[PDB]
Amino acid sequence: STTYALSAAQTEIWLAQQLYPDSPVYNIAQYTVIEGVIEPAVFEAALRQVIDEADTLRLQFIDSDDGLRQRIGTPAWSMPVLDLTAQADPQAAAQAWMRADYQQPVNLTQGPLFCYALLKVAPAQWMWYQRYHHIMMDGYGRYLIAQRVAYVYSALCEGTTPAECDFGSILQLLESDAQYQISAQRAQDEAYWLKHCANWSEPATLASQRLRQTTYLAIQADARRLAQFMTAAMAAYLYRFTGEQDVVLGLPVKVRFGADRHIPGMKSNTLPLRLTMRPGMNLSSLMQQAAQEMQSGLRHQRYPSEALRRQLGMPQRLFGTTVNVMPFDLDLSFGGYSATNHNLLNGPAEDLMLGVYWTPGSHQLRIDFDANPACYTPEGLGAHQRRFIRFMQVLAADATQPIDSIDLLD
Repeated sequence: STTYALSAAQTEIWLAQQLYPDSPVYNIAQYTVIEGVIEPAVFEAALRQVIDEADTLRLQFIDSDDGLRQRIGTPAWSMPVLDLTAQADPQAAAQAWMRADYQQPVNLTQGPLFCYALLKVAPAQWMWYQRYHHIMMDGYGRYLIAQRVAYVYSALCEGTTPAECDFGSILQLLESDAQYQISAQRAQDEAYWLKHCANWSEPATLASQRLRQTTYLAIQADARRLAQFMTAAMAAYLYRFTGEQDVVLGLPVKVRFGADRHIPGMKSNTLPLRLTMRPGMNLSSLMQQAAQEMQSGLRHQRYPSEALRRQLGMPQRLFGTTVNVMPFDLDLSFGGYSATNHNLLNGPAEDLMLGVYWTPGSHQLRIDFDANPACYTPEGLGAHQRRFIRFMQVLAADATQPIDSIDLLD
């Protein structure tokens, strides 16, 4: 049958998993707590329909004489139904079962790349467990699969047939990438990114399993320009703390190649953003420089960052900090009962990841620091978060004030 090549990121994930077969670092996990009753047969039927709809769950990765390939197959899976109403601590028992699952390493060749389970923790409260592998799923695809599961289960439980899928097939992305691999546009993007990152520097970093610290706040001062402001603020903070005038940040971009719908499993492309800190620069100048730099690499955004890393002299990172500004995911409804999503495991740490979560029509922001434990301590991460948030509030208070004259308090 038709086999397809792995992306550079998928190849790196495969190689790192084979080098450390005992590490469950590539496992992505979450659970949906549903306040009500669930019919498990209908849920399994919906799970099976969406598995065939989000066919990235049907992907099989082989290592044949051709090389490391991927193809659409029929994966063998099961949906266990657990009852914890008789346990002394039902929620703790569900947490223990989920932790027993997502802490097991998974063999990529022939082993279940996803695991679906249902856990009854109360007479009117269930827990839908979802575990994937990083080689075929990200966070947004995870939420989209959960949402489609909720919709299809609700449709099947109240008789009506579910409306058509609004996902594209993963093979659309596979064919698009196969054509782009031999494109002249890819050669142009490669040349541009090798010229733009020519020589360069050490990534300005605060580097000194995953460490996660959350802070809530509201500030006196739109998603695109909130991302602009957060990028400029983190770059200025790195410049003020490390003393580096050339700061490189990672900015994930949803690559657009003509796909009408979203394809679960289609990863983002984290592009390096180079920002130069000249003396006497304010937040206005830094934000406009960031906008111009994002515009300069806009037509070249499809070149994968892993290829740019490997095609350079890197054994090992273009950037130490990535900035992710995204709204909160909408809460879900199963049949008619409420359900909230709760994260268990996400992608492994690339040094430091800054997540900025905002809600429409409100001033409140949520700031998440997801750091690599080998280069950050909890106390250091907390001090960095506090200092950065205070410095960012000072920035937002006056966009014309020079960054050099801002007090960096600890």
